[PDB]
Amino acid sequence: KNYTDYFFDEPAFDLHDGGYVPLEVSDAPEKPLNVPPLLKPDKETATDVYYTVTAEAGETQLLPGAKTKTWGYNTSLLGQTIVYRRGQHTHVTLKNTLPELTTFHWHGANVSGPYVDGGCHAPVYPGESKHIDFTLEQPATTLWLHAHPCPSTAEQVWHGLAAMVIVKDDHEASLPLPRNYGVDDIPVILQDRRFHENNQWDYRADYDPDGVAGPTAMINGTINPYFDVTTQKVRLRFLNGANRREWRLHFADDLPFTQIGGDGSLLPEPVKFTHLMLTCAERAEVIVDFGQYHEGDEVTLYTDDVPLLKFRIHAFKPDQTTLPDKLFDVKAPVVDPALPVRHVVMQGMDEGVAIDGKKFAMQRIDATQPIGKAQYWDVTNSNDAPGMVHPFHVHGTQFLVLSRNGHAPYPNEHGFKDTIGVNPGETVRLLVRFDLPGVYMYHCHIIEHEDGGMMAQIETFDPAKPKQEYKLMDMDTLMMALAKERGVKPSEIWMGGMQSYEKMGMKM
Ligand SMILES: [Cl-]
Ligand SMILES: [Cl-]
Ligand SMILES: [Cu+2]
Ligand SMILES: [Cu+2]
Repeated sequence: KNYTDYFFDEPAFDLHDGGYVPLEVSDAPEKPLNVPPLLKPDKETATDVYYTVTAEAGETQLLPGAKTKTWGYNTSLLGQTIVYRRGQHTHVTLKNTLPELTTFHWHGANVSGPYVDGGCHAPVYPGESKHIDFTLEQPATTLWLHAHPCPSTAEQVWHGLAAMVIVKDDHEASLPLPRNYGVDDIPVILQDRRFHENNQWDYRADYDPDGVAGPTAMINGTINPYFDVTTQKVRLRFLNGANRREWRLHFADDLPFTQIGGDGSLLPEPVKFTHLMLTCAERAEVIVDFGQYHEGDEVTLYTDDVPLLKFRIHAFKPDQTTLPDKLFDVKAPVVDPALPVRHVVMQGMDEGVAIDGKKFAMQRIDATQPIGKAQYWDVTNSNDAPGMVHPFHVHGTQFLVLSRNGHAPYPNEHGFKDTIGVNPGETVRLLVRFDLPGVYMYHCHIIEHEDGGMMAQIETFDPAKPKQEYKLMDMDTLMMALAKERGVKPSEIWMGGMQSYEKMGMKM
């Protein structure tokens, strides 16, 4: 009924790592949580919407003293929240005003690959504009935008390129959920950073091939935030946007909250928690009820023993409303019995990370699957011992979770998901269908692992057609371009991920 324990295997948690960086409460003064504005469309009708999404360098006051140099989408850090709607024709102008190339990846959006998907093979160069057009046919959910060059995605997310994407549909608009964005429905983008001299970031100084975590939590680009509650119920859209950290979320007083949404859909039924764990790139939407609190009270959201976000309780209109027993009808696609069970094995830690025995190669296709055909994917984490949880992510689909070592999925995994935490020794079985042809990455979403090789890619295809040609990114193109952009020789260019490739004697 009420889940008081984190689901993942406790001995594998990040906090047992030899080089774990605990979070430390910053000295900085507490302040209102930043809620990113809603990106104003250029233009909108019932059928169409037009946006311009602009990657940009700038500065952001994060700590007392100097501004921290940051990157962002239509703002200096993170990004304004982008809203998309099932069935609506969407036109996005991607505009790079940074000094380096970037990529615009719509994490969890079921769009064509490899260009609209905006992964490794979709560079936008400084000064360039690219136009994309798509229509999403997927249920309401919380997705996100982040940068995806291969490598280094980790550098560009650390700089600050991430933004929440909200997907609306008609069914979700019929439900009795908080939805007044910025008042009772808010992003809780969870991140960490380490601040250095003059409050700057230095990804390189902090590089660790097993995952970069700093001591200072940063929620929606804010240090020591607090939220003014003016409603009995608040909807929190949790996003783990850290490069590696696991968030182990729970309130003072064990105040319960009820998860209503996962990565790719509403959950079929609400699930009540007191303690909720999220690995990288996972989303969880929860409803918190503040009815048992007096005006003037204060409630604190923690991760482990560390306070993250304070809820200040003001006067609120009482709210009767209960959630229905059924939020969402999961229609599971159908597996053709003549397909194999695909088996995908994540191996290694630190610099040794790999999938199915190999590190990612941007030019090499690792797998194929025909479109419109669901297949069972067995996904294994080989790590022994106590080891670690790797969050596995697949571009271009939302899957369903069928089993964890032959037993039931976790209670909040009965809806659609694009990212899944896999414990050491574990095999999760997934039901994976790709509606669109293209090239799509699959990988660990600990971002240093991804950059450091724990990545592969699948070509999805129409079996009624000849093989397609895709211009794939090559490493020489990337390093000439970054060399020109930084004003250096290709041989002095540094990128997060290189060290993992170099040390195992492997060619990026
Ligand atoms: Cl300040
Ligand atoms: Cl460099
Ligand atoms: Cu993705
Ligand atoms: Cu990993």
